[PDB]
Amino acid sequence: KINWEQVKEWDRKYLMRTFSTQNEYQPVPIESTEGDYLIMPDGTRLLDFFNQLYCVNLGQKNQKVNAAIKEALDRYGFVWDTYATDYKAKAAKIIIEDILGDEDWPGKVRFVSTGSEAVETALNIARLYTNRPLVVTREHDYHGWTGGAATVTRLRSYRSGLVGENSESFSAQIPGSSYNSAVLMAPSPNMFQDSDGNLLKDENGELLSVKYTRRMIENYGPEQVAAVITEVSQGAGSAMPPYEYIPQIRKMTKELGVLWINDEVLTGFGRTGKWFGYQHYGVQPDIITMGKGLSSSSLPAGAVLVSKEIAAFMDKHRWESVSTYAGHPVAMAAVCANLEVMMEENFVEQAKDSGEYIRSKLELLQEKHKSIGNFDGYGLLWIVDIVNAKTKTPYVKLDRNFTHGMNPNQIPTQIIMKKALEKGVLIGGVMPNTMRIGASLNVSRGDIDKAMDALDYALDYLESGEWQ
Amino acid sequence: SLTVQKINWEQVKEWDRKYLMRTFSTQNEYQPVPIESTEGDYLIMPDGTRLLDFFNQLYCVNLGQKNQKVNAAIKEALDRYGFVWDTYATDYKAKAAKIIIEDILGDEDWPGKVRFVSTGSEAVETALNIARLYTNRPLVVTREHDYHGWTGGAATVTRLRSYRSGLVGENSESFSAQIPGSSYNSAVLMAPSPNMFQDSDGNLLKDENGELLSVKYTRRMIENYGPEQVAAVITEVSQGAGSAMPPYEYIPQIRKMTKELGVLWINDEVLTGFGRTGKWFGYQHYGVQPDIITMGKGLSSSSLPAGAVLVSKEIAAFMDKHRWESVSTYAGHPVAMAAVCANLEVMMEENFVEQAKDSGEYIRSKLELLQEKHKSIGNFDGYGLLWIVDIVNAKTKTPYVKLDRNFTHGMNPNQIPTQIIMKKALEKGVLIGGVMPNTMRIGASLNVSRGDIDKAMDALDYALDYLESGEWQ
Amino acid sequence: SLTVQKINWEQVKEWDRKYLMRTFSTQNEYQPVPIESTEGDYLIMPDGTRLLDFFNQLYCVNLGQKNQKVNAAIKEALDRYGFVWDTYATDYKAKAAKIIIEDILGDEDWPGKVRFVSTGSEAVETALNIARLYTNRPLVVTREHDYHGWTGGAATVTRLRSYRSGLVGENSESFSAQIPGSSYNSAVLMAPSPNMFQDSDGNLLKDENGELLSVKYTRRMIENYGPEQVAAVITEVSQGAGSAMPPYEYIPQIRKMTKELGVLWINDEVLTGFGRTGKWFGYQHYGVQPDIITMGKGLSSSSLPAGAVLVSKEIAAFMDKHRWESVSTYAGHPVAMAAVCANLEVMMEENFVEQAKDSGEYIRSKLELLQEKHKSIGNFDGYGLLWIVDIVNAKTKTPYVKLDRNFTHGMNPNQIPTQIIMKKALEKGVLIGGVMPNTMRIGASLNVSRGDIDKAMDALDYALDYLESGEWQ
Amino acid sequence: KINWEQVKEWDRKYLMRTFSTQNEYQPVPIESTEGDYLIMPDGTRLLDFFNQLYCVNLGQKNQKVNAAIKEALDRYGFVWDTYATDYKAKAAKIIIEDILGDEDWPGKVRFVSTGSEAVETALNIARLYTNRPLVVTREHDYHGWTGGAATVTRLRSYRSGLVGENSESFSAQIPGSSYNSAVLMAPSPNMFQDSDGNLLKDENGELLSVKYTRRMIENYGPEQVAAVITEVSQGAGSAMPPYEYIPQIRKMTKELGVLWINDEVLTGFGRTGKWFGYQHYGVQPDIITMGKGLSSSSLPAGAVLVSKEIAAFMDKHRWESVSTYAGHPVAMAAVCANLEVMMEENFVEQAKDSGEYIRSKLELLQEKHKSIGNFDGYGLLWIVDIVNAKTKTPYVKLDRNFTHGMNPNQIPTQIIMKKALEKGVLIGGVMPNTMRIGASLNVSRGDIDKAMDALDYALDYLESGEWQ
Ligand SMILES: *Cc1c(COP(=O)(O)O)cnc(C)c1O
Ligand SMILES: *Cc1c(COP(=O)(O)O)cnc(C)c1O
Ligand SMILES: *Cc1c(COP(=O)(O)O)cnc(C)c1O
Ligand SMILES: *Cc1c(COP(=O)(O)O)cnc(C)c1O
Repeated sequence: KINWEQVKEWDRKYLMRTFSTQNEYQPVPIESTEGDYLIMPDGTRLLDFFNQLYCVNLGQKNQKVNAAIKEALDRYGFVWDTYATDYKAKAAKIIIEDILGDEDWPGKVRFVSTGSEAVETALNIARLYTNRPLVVTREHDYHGWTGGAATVTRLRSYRSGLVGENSESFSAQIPGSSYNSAVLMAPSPNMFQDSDGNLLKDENGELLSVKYTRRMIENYGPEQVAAVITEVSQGAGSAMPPYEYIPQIRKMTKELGVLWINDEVLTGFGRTGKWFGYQHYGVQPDIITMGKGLSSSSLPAGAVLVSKEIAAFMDKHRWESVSTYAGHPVAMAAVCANLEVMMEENFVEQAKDSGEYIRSKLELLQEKHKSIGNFDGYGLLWIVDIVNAKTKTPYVKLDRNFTHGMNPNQIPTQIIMKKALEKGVLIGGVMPNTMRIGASLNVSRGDIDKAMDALDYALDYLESGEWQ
Repeated sequence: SLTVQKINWEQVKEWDRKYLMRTFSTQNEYQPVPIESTEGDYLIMPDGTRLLDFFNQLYCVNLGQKNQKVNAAIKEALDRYGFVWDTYATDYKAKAAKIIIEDILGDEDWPGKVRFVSTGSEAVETALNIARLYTNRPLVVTREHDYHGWTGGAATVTRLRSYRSGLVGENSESFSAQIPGSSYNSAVLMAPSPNMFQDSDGNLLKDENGELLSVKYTRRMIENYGPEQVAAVITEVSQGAGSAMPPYEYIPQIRKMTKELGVLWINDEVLTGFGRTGKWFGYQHYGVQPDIITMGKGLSSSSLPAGAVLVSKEIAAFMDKHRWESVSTYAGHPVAMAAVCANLEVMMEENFVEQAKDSGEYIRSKLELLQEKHKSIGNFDGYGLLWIVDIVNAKTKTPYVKLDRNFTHGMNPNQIPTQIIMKKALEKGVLIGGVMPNTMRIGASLNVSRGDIDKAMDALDYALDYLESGEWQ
Repeated sequence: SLTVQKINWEQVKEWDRKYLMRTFSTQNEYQPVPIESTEGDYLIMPDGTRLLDFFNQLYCVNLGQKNQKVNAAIKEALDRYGFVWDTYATDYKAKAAKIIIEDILGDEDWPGKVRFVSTGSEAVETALNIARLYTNRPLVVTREHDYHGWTGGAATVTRLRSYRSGLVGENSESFSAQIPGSSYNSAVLMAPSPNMFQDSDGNLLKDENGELLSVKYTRRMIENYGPEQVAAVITEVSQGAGSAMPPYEYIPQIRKMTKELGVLWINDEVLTGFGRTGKWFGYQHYGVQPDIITMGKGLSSSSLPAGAVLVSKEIAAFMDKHRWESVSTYAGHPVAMAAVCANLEVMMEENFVEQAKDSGEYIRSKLELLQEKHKSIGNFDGYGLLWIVDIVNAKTKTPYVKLDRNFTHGMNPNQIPTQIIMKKALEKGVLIGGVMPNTMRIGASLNVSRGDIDKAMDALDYALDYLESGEWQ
Repeated sequence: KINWEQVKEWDRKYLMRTFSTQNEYQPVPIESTEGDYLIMPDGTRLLDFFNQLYCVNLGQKNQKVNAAIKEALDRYGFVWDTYATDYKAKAAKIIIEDILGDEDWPGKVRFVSTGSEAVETALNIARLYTNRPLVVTREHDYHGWTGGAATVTRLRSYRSGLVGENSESFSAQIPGSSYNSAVLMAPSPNMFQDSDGNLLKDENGELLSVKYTRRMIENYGPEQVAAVITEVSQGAGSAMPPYEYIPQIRKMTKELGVLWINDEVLTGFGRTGKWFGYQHYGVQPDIITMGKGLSSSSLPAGAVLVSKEIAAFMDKHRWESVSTYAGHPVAMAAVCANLEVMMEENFVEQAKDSGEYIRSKLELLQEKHKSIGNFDGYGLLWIVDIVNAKTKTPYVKLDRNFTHGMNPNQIPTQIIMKKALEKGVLIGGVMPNTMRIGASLNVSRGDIDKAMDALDYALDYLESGEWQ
């Protein structure tokens, strides 16, 4: 038995708030989860088409994963990274040999506890390998929240600052940590479009976003630029690049002698209907970062994978880095089980096929709803651009440069979410004009149908315009 | 089942060699140390070798290895979860916060609100962010030899040269490579270590008004840079990795100085927290209360990854008035919180703090005896299950390694006293030694037995015989 | 009776080689170029060789070399001074500020107060300090290829790769070194140059709303970083060292964008100031008024070292309410201020600004004729005595040096078209060329004669003949 | 005919204020100068025992210097640093061959226009030569005001910030420029003494301030520290180090492989009764910076002098640095004439002898005035430590960490200055509890007597409490 009234009391009183003021806050108790559902203490079932934070890839509370964790708990315990375990070694082997066995780039893995820690590690390694300070990121990128990872996060609304309650006159950024001269922000891949929706290219066929990135690196000196960090689909920032963007970035970093880090924390492990997001583009990175679907959130884990060449350099030195929980044997047992289930049950193909189905459903919704400007994605990771049906332009002018100071009653994705909730479906987004949709890789056709029906309903309400 | 061999450890060793990034060792020198299972204060190797761990890993398995009540509690949580992120409420997350604030610190008035994260470094990142936002000021003051974590923000306040995630050579001190760009935008002042400013008679120096010179100089730095731009002073009451104990008055004087200057005091309890020092928290030895503490390690006794920051009522009331745009995927992970809950409940119910206090007194008496027969023990200090032992050359009474806490791991371990001691102790099936070259750093579980303490001290005895013989050099 | 000036010029050259630090040249490639005296647009060597200077040194001797009225005025001030620092008042310092505000800019309401310093870089340092203090915000936005000076603060906003006080190799672009540590703490964003987004015809790209793409992305960057932490955008209306002219619409769009975002606009007039462009200031071509300008060069026409910053009435009123703890020894130097006063008085009385406009129109007609005869001229643009000429391969109409304004001085000058032009024109006793590899940057005194313009254009004619006669390749 | 009332009106209206609010500001017009005197429009003569900013070493309006400037103006004009002149080359030769002819360290000079610019250049060269970023400065050092030079200025009251009018209700440091991680602040010399004034030395005889500086460099890594920058007597910061401090810094930097930059902008050119301040200490630096006495403020000039080995390194590269007015030939003619006069008329020995006389005068004042706690100095550069006689402690607690937000009616050096002005003498200090006395190197015994008499009168007043 649980006193949920007491839980709510303690949650209100003793926990720090995020995104909501204490004034406006209402706790949202979840007593248990299963598959694509969250279950409230009263038994209310919610179909979660956020997949929490696009991170419960295998499905909620997988029985084989949970059984694997229980077995680990018969032996461990805790040992730190200086000590070797079967679970930690096997996890690395599964990634390099089993998942990426068809590719030549992978060298060595370091496990840590979170995706932000993975990005911190990737940044440190890239800089040490090149012996150079600068890293290039893009407008709207999200790469985590800790001090180093945040420097490459250029998503205004997710930088751990403070904003006001329904007033945008009160932005307070973290003093001493609100900009960083060791990072250059390049344009979003989506920045250079003409009035007809056509892509701008230079006379050599290079996308203008890539050409501008090249020029920034030339100006600062390629000799001081360690790496370009990307997301193949911006996750929190909610965007899909032109197809040619990632291949051209791979080519340009090669030409300039700069590393390419692709952040796979969100796109990794089947999320996009391939093992990794980069694999849609016929290229290979120098470093990837991992989290979320690495363990499908069963326990906290993150990881960095570096190329053979980078691993060979690191192997020649003593690296003076310690993280207490890095390599935690029970977390690694969860990772092994998660990856074994994904492989054995062909979760990646399930994702590919289900994305193809989602594409079909969104096509039909776009024909019925003029507030849908476009949609794109793959696997279980979709964006839907929301516009005013009458003007065909976004409702929120600041768009991906908005802050959470905004009243949610002015925000289309918040209006959509609140309405879809009436049908027992959690669906919406994190940007104001852009849906961000994701479920478990093994989500059923019936649950996709139920989600799309709730979205159908929310879009009817949005287009009625009676919220205004 | 028909299986008689669940794990092929030869295969594990090859994978570990081939596929895992090294730390502290080059690939060429690396000798893997596989651990198949743990229990209490013991690690068990796949060949059955049992090692008594007087490092308690990283001074972080406070409850003991593989506590059966904690592991059962984790298994129970797995009937229900699953994963929800911090926007959702769970019983385990809310109860964890309540145990800290109401139960453990119910006698204190400063505590306000907790944010849970996954590691001690993430806790420190969070504390720094909050201190800077609350004060609207950028600078944080740390101390020489402090260790506060490894991630970009936490590392800015880490001034322990050998633990800043840089690269050093294999038995050569000539190839230091620090991470390029890592101090761009750092907003940090390094104040003196507490143990700076000693006289030849070993006493810590004070001014005419009795202010320690370490504190007086910290005050001068804050005045010089402008108190109006200094958010916080961050401390460890006992430097963990840095391996130092401050004079008794240092922590009280830092509380006084920060109050007088209008600056916050963050005490980093990631290592000293949860009974490590024979009180619930390290700061409680000093009769003062901080504005913010950071936690990890003993928070879950390493059962699952957890960290936390606890802020004062004043700070929590401020943060409550704003929308805080900060997200961490695993922050508040319900299964991790179930582990914290169980760890803390066992700790409370079985009086682990008093067990630590009592065993510390017993350790003190064993070290007294060791100092009487070993001139290589210059001095020792500590409390609960956290001890430093200053090692010196018995004939000169001066440390062997000149750079001391400013050493790097570029050094050959065959020249390092704490490495010599460790290597010899292992012959007795005991892991004991330290992080710094001239200083032992000793810890075990809070419920460690008297027999296990005796076993470890006998091993140290044997190791010191060998150091003092000078056969190693 | 005749007191001959005792100068051994071979000894001077020896001393210059041995005792003075080199810039732009290695010691081994360096040959000193002694100049004994100057007059009007001419440099005179010790042997009496005369050189017509169509660089006007650094586009900075606006009034002409060794103007008798200015020099008499300096000699007069030396009857009285001496030196006093800025806490003391003099007639010369107060008059210089009055001339700028009430006699030059009396037709505009923005000007408030001046601070005099000794150099253009010092003026930019001061402007950055004031913009940040007034707004209480850290970030300043500059543009790719801007040059704003060389001192630590001014260099942060200089994004001209080849002019940031680093080291490059001798005819090798593989060994170089930027100054370590110089960008720790820098609070600067680099926005696109005004010329960055062009089409095949040469038109600058605009969005459907009519906003230049360069401006659009500048605004996006400010939005992303938070307009609440952006103090200012700093610009040059014509990139001086960077050698570029904006589309007419850029500056009005920047003025509008800054007003809309609540950000200051600093226009750097150190090069374009004081008649250089055929108006008093470069910004005056664009129908707008800035919040702050920086001055140097033509401020005194290099007669003595002076720089200045002029801030708006609203900025001045804010600064006036506080005690500003800033001192510079030579700021307001009374004899340098005497030079400024006389330079400006001569410029006004003899209508040099009007003379410069007229001569620019003349130069325009001369360049038109050169372009019709020389296919190596792709385009040219300018005003007054500041001209850019885009140099291209005559057959392709595209530039020879691909890195263009991102080149370094590591390049061999026998590969740089502007170096080739300079070397050839020298045979005709004319100094003319550029700072960037594909772009001429032409300037003389505001009172340059038609005969000297004709002589310079003749030498260029000769130079371009040789460039497009495939012999240098 | 000059209209000085109109001058005062223009000065108030059109010039930015420093140290004073507009509201409290009273302009102080100076019509001419001569020797150690400033002359007001009404003929009032003021004996200047600040020597402006300790920078008019030769005396005001030296006729030989002014004649030399006039001669240069018959030839120039302006050429920038790429061209050679007799004046620029001769100035460098005078410094290296004539003044420093007895020393082996000097290599090459770069002339610039100000002391701050000299410091900027020195920092750049030290960092390029070593290929290292960090520079160590000391608490209370003043090394100039420009962005780079200001990073090593750790004098709280002189960092180009804003403070209030007789209040603490408004205070503001420059955003983005109020600290710098590429600089480490080491302790001031005399860091801590024991209660009897004994210097704290370790078992190797190393002073505490030096030992701690060494520890900082070890902690940050000597491989990343370019230089230690010092003033042998802190000028604005108003302090004299123990004799052994500078020698031990020279020794320590050599042992650690770190450069020593000694900032001679204020102590240079006879100020201390030697050609350079460092010459009191039997050591040679790697780099010095120069200004002030370099031209005795006749025209703006600064300079950096680097060692033979540093010069040999820079000579191998193309250095992409331009400063328009660096090497200005008329400024260089002034430097030449200034240094020639100093040499020919033995101004350095004049300074030394007058320093000895000043010492005897201050000894007599201390016998008579218990508000004089101590005094020290050399040549024409002195400090006098002022204390409340009845408590034996300084009146202003914050001491060298004060700000100009204080009311000047509470500041001992302000009270002294105001009373001394009744005798037509300008004398006082920069810091609240410390006199900073300087005059021209050729100041007469009669003027020293007049200044000391005015100080005696001022100290009677201070000790009377009547100001309080
Ligand atoms: C969520 C995320 C991170 C950070 O992961 P955490 O586990 O939340 O620290 C980093 N990068 C990307 C692309 C992400 O989506
Ligand atoms: C170990 C430690 C940390 C960092 O904790 P991790 O969980 O290793 O990130 C922070 N502070 C102190 C005092 C520590 O001992
Ligand atoms: C020359 C120049 C400066 C710097 O002036 P200095 O007197 O050389 O310090 C600054 N801004 C611009 C636009 C310049 O052309
Ligand atoms: C005055 C001074 C400077 C700066 O000189 P300016 O000419 O005022 O720029 C630098 N260092 C010291 C020690 C000084 O006294």
